[PDB]
Amino acid sequence: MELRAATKLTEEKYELKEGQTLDVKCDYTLEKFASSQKAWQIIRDGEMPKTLACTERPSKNSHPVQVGRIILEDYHDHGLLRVRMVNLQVEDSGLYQCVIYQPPKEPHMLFDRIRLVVTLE
Amino acid sequence: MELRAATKLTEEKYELKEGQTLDVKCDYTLEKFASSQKAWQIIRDGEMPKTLACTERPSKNSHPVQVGRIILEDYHDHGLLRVRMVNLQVEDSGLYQCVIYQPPKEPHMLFDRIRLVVTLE
Ligand SMILES: N[C@@H](CCC(=O)N[C@@H](CS)C(=O)NCC(=O)O)C(=O)O
Repeated sequence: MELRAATKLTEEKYELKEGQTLDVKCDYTLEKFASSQKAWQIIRDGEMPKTLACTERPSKNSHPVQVGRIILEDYHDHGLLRVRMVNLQVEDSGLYQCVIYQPPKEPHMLFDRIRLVVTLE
Repeated sequence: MELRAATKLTEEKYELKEGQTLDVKCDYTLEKFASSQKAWQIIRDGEMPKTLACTERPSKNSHPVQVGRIILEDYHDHGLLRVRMVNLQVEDSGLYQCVIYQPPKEPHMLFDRIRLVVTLE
């Protein structure tokens, strides 16, 4: 049986300097995802992500999640997941992505990645 | 910066009977991916894969890799990565995908997934 390569996930280069804060808006728009569990992860080689911060399950509006220098927030009203990394270190450089936990029997809607490049002043 | 969950990743619902052998062909086709490391993974919720079998890095042609009932083979000459799961069992049911280890700056190409469904005799 044949499995095609009919998909590509880009890496939107996002550059900032050390000390500065990362601000990303992950517009899932479809309220059909509001209650869905979402997370922010750093992508390791082989498409193996490591979860840095996730929302509760279900995900209730206006309940920011703080994990270290990470702030995750699910705004249902505008249907978007807002992610933030304060006081970026150069070591933070890497591939990141927002993720919406969705069931196996349904096609998955995927966010493109963020190639974070943190530089020195 | 704001992104959208703009790409679909579908699960090819595939049915097989216990005891059969799942034979899958993953067409990366481009010579550019011939020596890249590759793997067979089962996906868990949150887009978190569990690597069941991977090639060497680099991947050498016709160097069969076997782990358990899983047999992986990279056919450079065909631009295909072949995967086999011998004597299938009900527990083998799940969401699977071939993966090509790709560098961070390049858009990552992704193979269609397969929702394996193994049922009783
Ligand atoms: N984030 C993980 C990945 C497992 C997962 O999603 N874990 C936390 C997320 S920060 C959670 O309670 N999620 C449960 C669920 O969705 O299974 C860990 O570092 O333990």
